[PDB]
Amino acid sequence: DTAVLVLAAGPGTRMRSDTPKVLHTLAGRSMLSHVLHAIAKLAPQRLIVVLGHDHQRIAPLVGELADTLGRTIDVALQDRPLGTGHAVLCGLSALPDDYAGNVVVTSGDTPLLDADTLADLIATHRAVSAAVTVLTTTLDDPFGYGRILRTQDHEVMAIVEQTDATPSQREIREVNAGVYAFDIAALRSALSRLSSNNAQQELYLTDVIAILRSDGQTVHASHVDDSALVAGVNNRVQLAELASELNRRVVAAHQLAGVTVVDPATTWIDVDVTIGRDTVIHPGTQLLGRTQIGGRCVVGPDTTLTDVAVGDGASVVRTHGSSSSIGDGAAVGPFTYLRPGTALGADGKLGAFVEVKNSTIGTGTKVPHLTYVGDADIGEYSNIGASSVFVNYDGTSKRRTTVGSHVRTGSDTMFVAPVTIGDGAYTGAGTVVREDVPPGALAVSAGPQRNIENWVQRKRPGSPAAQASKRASEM
Amino acid sequence: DTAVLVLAAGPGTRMRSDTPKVLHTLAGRSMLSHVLHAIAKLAPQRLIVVLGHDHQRIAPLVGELADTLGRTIDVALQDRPLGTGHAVLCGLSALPDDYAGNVVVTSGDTPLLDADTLADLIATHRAVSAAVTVLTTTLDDPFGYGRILRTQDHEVMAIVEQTDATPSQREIREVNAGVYAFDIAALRSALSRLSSNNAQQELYLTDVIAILRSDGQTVHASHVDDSALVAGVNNRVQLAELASELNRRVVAAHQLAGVTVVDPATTWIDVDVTIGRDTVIHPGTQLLGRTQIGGRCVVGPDTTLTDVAVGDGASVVRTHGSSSSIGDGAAVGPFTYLRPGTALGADGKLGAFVEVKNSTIGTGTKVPHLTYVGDADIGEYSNIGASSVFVNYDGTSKRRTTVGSHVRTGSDTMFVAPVTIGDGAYTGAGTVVREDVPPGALAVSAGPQRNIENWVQRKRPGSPAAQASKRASEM
Amino acid sequence: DTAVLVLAAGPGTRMRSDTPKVLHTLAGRSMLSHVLHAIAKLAPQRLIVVLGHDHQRIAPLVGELADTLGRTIDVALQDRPLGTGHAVLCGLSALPDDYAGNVVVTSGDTPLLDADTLADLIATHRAVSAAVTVLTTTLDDPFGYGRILRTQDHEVMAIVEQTDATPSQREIREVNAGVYAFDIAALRSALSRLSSNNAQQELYLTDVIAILRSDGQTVHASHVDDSALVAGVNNRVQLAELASELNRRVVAAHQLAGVTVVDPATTWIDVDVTIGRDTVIHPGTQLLGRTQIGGRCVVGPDTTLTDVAVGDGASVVRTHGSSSSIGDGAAVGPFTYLRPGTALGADGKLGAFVEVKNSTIGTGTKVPHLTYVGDADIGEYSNIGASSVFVNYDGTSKRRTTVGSHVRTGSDTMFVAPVTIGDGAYTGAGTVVREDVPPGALAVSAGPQRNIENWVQRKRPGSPAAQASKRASEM
Ligand SMILES: CC(=O)N[C@H]1[C@@H](OP(=O)(O)OP(=O)(O)OC[C@H]2O[C@@H](n3ccc(=O)[nH]c3=O)[C@H](O)[C@@H]2O)O[C@H](CO)[C@@H](O)[C@@H]1O
Ligand SMILES: CC(=O)N[C@H]1[C@@H](OP(=O)(O)OP(=O)(O)OC[C@H]2O[C@@H](n3ccc(=O)[nH]c3=O)[C@H](O)[C@@H]2O)O[C@H](CO)[C@@H](O)[C@@H]1O
Ligand SMILES: CC(=O)N[C@H]1[C@@H](OP(=O)(O)OP(=O)(O)OC[C@H]2O[C@@H](n3ccc(=O)[nH]c3=O)[C@H](O)[C@@H]2O)O[C@H](CO)[C@@H](O)[C@@H]1O
Ligand SMILES: [Co+2]
Ligand SMILES: [Co+2]
Ligand SMILES: [Co+2]
Ligand SMILES: [Co+2]
Ligand SMILES: [Mg+2]
Ligand SMILES: [Mg+2]
Ligand SMILES: [Mg+2]
Ligand SMILES: [Mg+2]
Repeated sequence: DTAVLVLAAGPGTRMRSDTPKVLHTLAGRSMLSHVLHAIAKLAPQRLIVVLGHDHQRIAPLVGELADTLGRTIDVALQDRPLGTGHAVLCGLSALPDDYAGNVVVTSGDTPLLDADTLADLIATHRAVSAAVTVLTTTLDDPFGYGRILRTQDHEVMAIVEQTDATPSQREIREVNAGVYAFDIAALRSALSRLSSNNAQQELYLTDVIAILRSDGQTVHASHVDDSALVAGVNNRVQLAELASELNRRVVAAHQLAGVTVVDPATTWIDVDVTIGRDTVIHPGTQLLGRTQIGGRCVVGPDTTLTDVAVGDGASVVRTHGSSSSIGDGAAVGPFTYLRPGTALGADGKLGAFVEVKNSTIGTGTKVPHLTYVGDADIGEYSNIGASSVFVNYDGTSKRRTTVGSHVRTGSDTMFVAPVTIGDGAYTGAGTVVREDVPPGALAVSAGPQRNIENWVQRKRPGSPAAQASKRASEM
Repeated sequence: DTAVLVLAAGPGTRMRSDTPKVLHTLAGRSMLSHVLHAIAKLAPQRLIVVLGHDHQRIAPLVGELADTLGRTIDVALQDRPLGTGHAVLCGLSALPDDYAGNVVVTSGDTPLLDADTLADLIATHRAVSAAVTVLTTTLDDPFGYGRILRTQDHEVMAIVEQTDATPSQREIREVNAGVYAFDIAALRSALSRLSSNNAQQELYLTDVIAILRSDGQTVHASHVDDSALVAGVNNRVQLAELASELNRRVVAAHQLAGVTVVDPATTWIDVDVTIGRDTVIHPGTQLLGRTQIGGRCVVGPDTTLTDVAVGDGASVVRTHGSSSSIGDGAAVGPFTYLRPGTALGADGKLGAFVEVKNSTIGTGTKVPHLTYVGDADIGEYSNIGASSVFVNYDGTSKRRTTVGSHVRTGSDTMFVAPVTIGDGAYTGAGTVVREDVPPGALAVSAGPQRNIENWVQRKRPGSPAAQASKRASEM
Repeated sequence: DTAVLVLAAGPGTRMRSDTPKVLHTLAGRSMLSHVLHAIAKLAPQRLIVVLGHDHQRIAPLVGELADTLGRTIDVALQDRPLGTGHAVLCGLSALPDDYAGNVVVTSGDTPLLDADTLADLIATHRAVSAAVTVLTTTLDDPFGYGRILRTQDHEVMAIVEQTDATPSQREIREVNAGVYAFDIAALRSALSRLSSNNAQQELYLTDVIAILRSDGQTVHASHVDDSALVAGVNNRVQLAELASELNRRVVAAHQLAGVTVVDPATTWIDVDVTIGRDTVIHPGTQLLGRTQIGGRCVVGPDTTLTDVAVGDGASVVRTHGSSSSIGDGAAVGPFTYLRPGTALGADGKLGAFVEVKNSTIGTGTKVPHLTYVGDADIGEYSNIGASSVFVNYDGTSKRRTTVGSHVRTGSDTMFVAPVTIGDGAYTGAGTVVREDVPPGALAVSAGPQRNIENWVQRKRPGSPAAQASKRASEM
């Protein structure tokens, strides 16, 4: 039986942010969401999140996550950030007085911590009958971590904080993860003995190690070799470092599953994204939120998609797109903008300098060039001519437009919504369509061409164009 | 006298691909092409590629490469992938029974192997009179490689595979490259003694080392310090790692030759690309296939060019382009798409939101804005006005259009192919050109402007525009 | 009292450039500017730059920097590049014969050298009463650096150049920074004893170490642990390596100050750029020259801005822009090009496939799609319809256009400069505006739509459009 406490009530001042630290994101989830997902998978009997100033801004997000993960998550409040040891005291207050399960503690700023690591911790703690088991790792750069102090026979004696450590203790590269398992009576007893006479004037959870050792209680350190899983994030430098590591792991998982990622270093993939076999992702690409890409696609370079579904065999190149679907075999890009509600059918095409918003575009239909399609429904196997605009907006209002199948509209056509263009209709180049066009009708509005002979000689006399028409006249 | 065998008949299952492993690419060539280029330069008397299931999909590519490299390359078939030792047996079958040259063996998945490394191997093998000389290297991460086992006086005893090695042998960081030279009689004798009682149930080439040592035959290991040259690719993670290393080497060669590459990490350059002195390449750029860039150019950021020739002093910025030429001093981008058959003359300009396909554009001509130029020939020193379209396609058909020199066409002109615009002609803004325009003529079609006074007060009563025309009326 | 000499008169042949080596840039400044900024902050009594062939191309840049930094900087000429020791001789020639201050020497190709490092050097030199104090560091790859030779009790004996060192001395990883402090009499005495019998046939400054040791003079080495601060740049590979390191440091400083930089590896920030709290920078972004970004902005991905000011809460996404201002809360991108002189007001919008040049755009005004705005002034809360062009240029000439506030212009409107559009006016879709439009007028020019019934059956008989109008006719 285990209760897990997540300490998320510190001020987060080193982030230098007006957004609460635990709400900063990597790979499409906040640090707090990563931590609560990992813990939820372990499925402890109790899950308590300690929150501080704000709490009004974080507790709702906690309750949404409890619903998503299908379990209750209690919030305990810590009124002032008196230190990690005091935050654990506040967390214990959400437990019955008589609670007898183990207590696991972790921080809200260790976002790569996983279920397996927690399960190993609990298993080790139970096996050695420890009063306290602390996860540790070894780092090239241990700055800012609590240093593990061992006796000559390698017994863990104490954890010393960066601010409290001597220059010589600072050289210690074995560090405290800040993930612990405790015997609850031993934890309560040690917490009642903390004092705050240290460099930060705080009540440090870390002092419990030395306090329990004082009592001749069993103190066990469990070394996590994969240091990233317990790396902490106190500032934005560490956040981006850990985001980069998580992203390499996500990309690698896709590569081992059959996805070619040309340049993992410049390919950002959020945790919920799925990608089919033999897709190729080119450099400079981000796949974000719940994007799903099918098999044998080509995506990128320089593509950003958030919540976009892409079928099999599609090409989505130099495209910026959100909340849209792209059908099997469709071709999007280069230089294409998809705004929410865009649905392009199979074997559709949206080409360069095209923007679509809130429009459905049927199977095999092509909008190849320099056009804006807004609030419109277009049928199958139609062709929209270059440099056209679906005019939704009359200065105050916005309306719908329907274009049928096998239509061929001429370049530079403006469709002033709402209008209906019937199946197989055409429009001339340069048409302003303000009324319905029957099936198989040709709609036109451009006036006839008139040539004004020798205009250039008269109105641009002695210009390079005048000399040129003169020169062409002679030869 | 030497025969080289390339083993390329394994299933490649760890790639999780429907494309044969040896056909996956880096820096513009398949792994197999890289390996056969390296070997061809060494110029052995015989070159035999062992192929498996598929072979129908790979052998043609081999024959194309034989023609390109100007030499014969024999294919030997291995019907089932019974292991590397069996693949060598199959390869030997393409040699005469009485063959007496050395036999060199390498894999199709070691794509950075170079001619010099092979020549050193053969030279070392001949010098020590070895029965077998095996290339080895030392790696931080030796996962998946055969481990080199040495006696106490550092004699090579055996190679143990990742799957067959003990936890303690797995700690060995000296690894088998899988590149060997053999005395042929000794190779044939050892291969006849292989058995498949191991963790993979395969006939391992690697066992020949221990078998030859058994016979008191000379076994020599030659350590390659530059580990990348013998790194292998069994999955897409390793493929992208080795692609990134190869790319750093290609970029570095350009930098040492006089090319500024601002960010090598985000600048991908294929092996056949050439780049002139004092060109600057900005981040996020890929130069692919047979692209050639001249001297003093500026390329990028965010440019992708495949088979594009760019002259000296040109700027090609945020451009996506293929099978096109860009003249000396020309300016392309930002946000410009070049499709195949685009030829832009010296001091030409193709600006933002411009797409060109299959068009020739003469010296000094500018197409600066929001325009599509398809299937058209344009002369010298002409100016195409913003937001124009060369309409090639009439719904069923596509035709040509010719525009002369020193022409100035007005914004929003549509050129309905085929039409000819003579030298020094002009078009008005908003013209639809459906007929020829003589030299120095002005072609027009837009109707006259009419102002409807107080329309906004009548039809948008109490709108912010109505209040504003009211307010401007008073003051 | 101290005089600093910067040696910048070598040929720079390893750069393979027609641009003088010390003029190559990183993070928005030349190597020479970085070095003179660092030295200027230290504020020595004398600052002398030794220049060579060229000097005509570099000395003006030196004088501009002297004015900027508010101090004199003397140029000494070295006619031929006879070596670093000869360049110091030439530099001393700009000092009085009787000069008694310390002499500090550094190269023009050590561009991360900082004021603190120089101040520590001078402080150490004075403390130990050294004749010569040389800065050293230790490197994994010491190729091309002078190697530090020490006796058995760790006394510095000599510096040996890469070209002159034995294979075994080349293994030495402690290297000469080429930054020194000297007692001036001891320096002059040692320089008069240099000879050029070495591998480069040059007069090496580095020999002064052994010469002074000969005289039993005090020689002190001061180890700089942060090796980047004294890394040198002899070729473009080293230049990009040091640019990447400097850039990581600049980015890190922003992150610690409150800026989220999602991907430091692909975010290039020049030294003079400022960025406000809680701004987020997305991958693939360069912020260059004197760009200033306010707080809570979103910038990128794939954005390049040079000398662009962006207010607070603005979004500037996939934008390529220079010498422009973007107001508070404004939205720019994706796929937007800003040319110099663009000023967008607060809560303005410039959307996809929009280019602006030399135009002012007032508070709350939107230019959302496919439009070019050149040489124009637009008022507040106006809306420019999609696919429009401000036509500045009549084939020979360019003029102004003024658009008032609360105007709503129709899609596909061409504004033939110069024209004035009054407050609250409208234009129809497809209008060519060649004359002034009063406040609250509606300007139009497009002809009426005509539908030609059954045109497709007659002129595209048996086409998929004809069959479709037939099929829609029946059902
Ligand atoms: C004294 C202590 O515990 N130090 C550990 C803490 O350091 P570190 O300095 O990182 O501690 P933080 O300030 O980040 O606090 C840890 C967590 O506790 C929460 N919090 C903090 C103070 C408070 O009064 N209330 C509260 O709830 C924070 O929100 C954070 O999630 O984590 C590091 C691992 O990442 C360990 O190496 C350190 O040994
Ligand atoms: C048993 C063996 O040789 N192991 C070596 C092989 O491991 P590794 O596990 O990489 O071996 P692969 O499966 O990649 O086989 C090597 C090559 O032989 C070909 N192939 C394989 C099986 C077959 O029946 N037919 C065939 O032609 C494959 O196509 C590939 O090109 O290369 C590594 C270096 O990269 C070495 O460290 C290993 O010691
Ligand atoms: C002989 C010498 O000094 N070697 C040092 C020099 O090597 P390194 O080979 O880098 O020397 P450079 O050729 O780069 O010369 C150093 C500087 O002196 C200037 N210059 C050079 C030659 C000349 O005749 N006139 C002149 O003014 C160059 O412009 C450059 O700024 O710097 C390295 C650190 O970066 C040190 O490890 C080397 O020990
Ligand atoms: Co922390
Ligand atoms: Co392999
Ligand atoms: Co028009
Ligand atoms: Co140098
Ligand atoms: Mg704190
Ligand atoms: Mg296998
Ligand atoms: Mg138009
Ligand atoms: Mg030199």
